[PDB]
Amino acid sequence: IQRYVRKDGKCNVHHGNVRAETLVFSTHAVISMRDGKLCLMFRVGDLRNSHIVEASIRAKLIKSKQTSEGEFIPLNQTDINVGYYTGDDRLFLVSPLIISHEINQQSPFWEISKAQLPKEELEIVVILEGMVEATGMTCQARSSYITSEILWGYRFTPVLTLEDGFYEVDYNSFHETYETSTPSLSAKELAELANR
Amino acid sequence: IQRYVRKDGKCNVHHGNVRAETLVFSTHAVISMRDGKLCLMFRVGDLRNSHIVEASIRAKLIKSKQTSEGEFIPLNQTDINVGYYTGDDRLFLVSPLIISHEINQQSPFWEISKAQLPKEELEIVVILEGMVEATGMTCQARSSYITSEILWGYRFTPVLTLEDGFYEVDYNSFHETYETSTPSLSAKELAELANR
Amino acid sequence: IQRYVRKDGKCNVHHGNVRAETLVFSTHAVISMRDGKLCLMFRVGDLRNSHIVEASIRAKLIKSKQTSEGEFIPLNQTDINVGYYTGDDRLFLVSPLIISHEINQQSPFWEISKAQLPKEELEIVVILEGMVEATGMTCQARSSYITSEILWGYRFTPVLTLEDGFYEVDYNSFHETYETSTPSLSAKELAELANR
Amino acid sequence: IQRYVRKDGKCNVHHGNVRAETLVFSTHAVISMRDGKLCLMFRVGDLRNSHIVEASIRAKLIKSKQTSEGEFIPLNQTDINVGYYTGDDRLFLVSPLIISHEINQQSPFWEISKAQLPKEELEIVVILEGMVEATGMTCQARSSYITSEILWGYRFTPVLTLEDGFYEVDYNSFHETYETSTPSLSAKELAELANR
Ligand SMILES: [Mg+2]
Repeated sequence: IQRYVRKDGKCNVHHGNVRAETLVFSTHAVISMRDGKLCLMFRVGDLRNSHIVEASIRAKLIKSKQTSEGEFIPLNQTDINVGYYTGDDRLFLVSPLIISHEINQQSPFWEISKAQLPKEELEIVVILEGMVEATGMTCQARSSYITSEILWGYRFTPVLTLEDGFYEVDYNSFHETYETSTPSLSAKELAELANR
Repeated sequence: IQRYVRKDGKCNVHHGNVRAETLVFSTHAVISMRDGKLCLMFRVGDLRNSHIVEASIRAKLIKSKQTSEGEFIPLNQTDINVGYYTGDDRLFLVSPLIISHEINQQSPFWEISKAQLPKEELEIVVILEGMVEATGMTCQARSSYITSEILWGYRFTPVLTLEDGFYEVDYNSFHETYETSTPSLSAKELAELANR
Repeated sequence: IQRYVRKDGKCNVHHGNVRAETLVFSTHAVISMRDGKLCLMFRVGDLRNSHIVEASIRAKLIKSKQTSEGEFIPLNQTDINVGYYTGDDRLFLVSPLIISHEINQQSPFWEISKAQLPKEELEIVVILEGMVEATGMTCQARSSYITSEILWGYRFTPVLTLEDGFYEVDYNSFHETYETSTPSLSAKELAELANR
Repeated sequence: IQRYVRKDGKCNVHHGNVRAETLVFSTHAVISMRDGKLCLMFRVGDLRNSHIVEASIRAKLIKSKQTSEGEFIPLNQTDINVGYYTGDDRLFLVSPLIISHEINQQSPFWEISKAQLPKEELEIVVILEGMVEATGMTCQARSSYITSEILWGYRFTPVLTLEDGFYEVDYNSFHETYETSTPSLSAKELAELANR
């Protein structure tokens, strides 16, 4: 067992680092199962040469909508749950993380099947905020996934290995994903199938 | 489908922007139905030439009150729910947003009908906080709606259109509202009517 | 109806203000009923000549305790609820506010009667944080109430009046309290009495 | 009864203090019972010569995991509850505090017995954030506990005494722990045993 973090709070990541450069999100999001739940996931990278303090991730679904009364809200925003209720949206971001949105009854993907996904006109905006530890300054980084950038039935390739007491990141694999056996039903349909 | 936000996090809003100027709230609030719920709504504008980081909206009802014991609290404040429990009060404010307060059993408007509204001596204070992305500094903008500035049975005119790959804002329409068919009952009365 | 706050966000408080000076808490806390609930209350003042942005109030009970297993924690701290769950701990602090802690089943005062109060060895630490609007800087102000500084059966004298379109504060009354008819039972005892 | 904190907000701790130096976490975490609950605890120290404003504690369990579907997440992070839901993670850090994680059904230690603990490949990362009151700057301090640094059946030795109106800290005892009678069952097993 080789420490991620030393008792003195130094991280055993990126040997020879010195902990302006910009934060990377994965080009694609993926949907697939984790412990029996359908989840939407995307990857967020760290800053090789600074800690980000009070780092937090949020995500908005951007989607035009009509209310039952006929009000048309172009580009309507709604907050997509990525750990808000348990503090898991507060990141310890010292190597890349896969951020997971569990597609449950409160999720806007609840009723979206694999066939249905491509027909949807929607966009996920991902927003990381924090304080660059050196800089002193609050920062925000953003990205976006439209429908065609969400891969149904895929997982992220892992980036992290241990070399000589220090965890290292294959940034070559950062955006890489692979196919895995995944149902094609919506989360709602899965839940209904499961409940008889 | 034309992106709101580019993979690199630049927003496709206000072509030729450069992302001190001051934030605008709509002159009026409106009350009307959205998906079968009575909602109080107001509009908050963006800053044409800076992002606001960690932007959040709150609202206080200011209303003198007497407790059942006879204590008189002049200008008593109470927090009006505008997305606190789901993180929807954390704004991605890159074009104007309609902020919605659903008038449910916990709302101070729960028992206020259309006829009753004008007889009420109350004020809504709206408070946007965040960090101007350039400036570096925390900012706060405020406004206020007294009873006569709340329009029962109205919606906001939409401001947003797509022109040549870029979303544009008709600021001429920012404060504009229009009439829509709306019950005159209080939310409480609506709920009671609905439950038989 | 004279506005607390103008559409442009200027506050109608302290005519001739210019919105380092220090924040005042009331010398005493009081306990008495509000709408059928026993509440512990204290007063927090505003800064005559700056807004405080992202202002928030918290309070800790400081009290030595022994666990059932016999562990002695000197000066053990626990968080006293002053609006955390509804966002009412986020203050719009432009004139003095009475901050209220409702003494319910989760409160550390739940079982404390009027006779019992003076026998208790406890201290309430009150902590206001925020950003002074000019200064630029985060600030914290603190105070403290020991047992003998908590007045059972009292309310705060009101400080606020309207003079010529502007709300004014009688700072002479800031610390002043008055006696009101109040049961001497603990909140727990009151609840039990009420439930038969 | 000698005040922890004076009415003017000065703390009666470290006589002759002047309220860069670095924050200390205890070398070890301990597990033992508090009021009938198994708790994981660690100690966090204060800064002798500055207040920390808006101080907050969080903790991540770092543990490689395989999902039921066979996805391997190396160094998977999950947030360990240390007061998030009651605001008790917001510290009034003016002398050392023992931070407590109650091992309940939602805890990742729920099923970990005393014999099982040493066989686990896990790490707890503890993260204190806040604003150094003078400095002006946001700070973060970190540390870490691997399995062998968690002492099952132990409590922290108390550090705090009153000398001449001022609370003083025996920093010699800061890391010191002592053995106490503690069941060897997992929290889950304890709960099951208790429920018949
Ligand atoms: Mg901040």
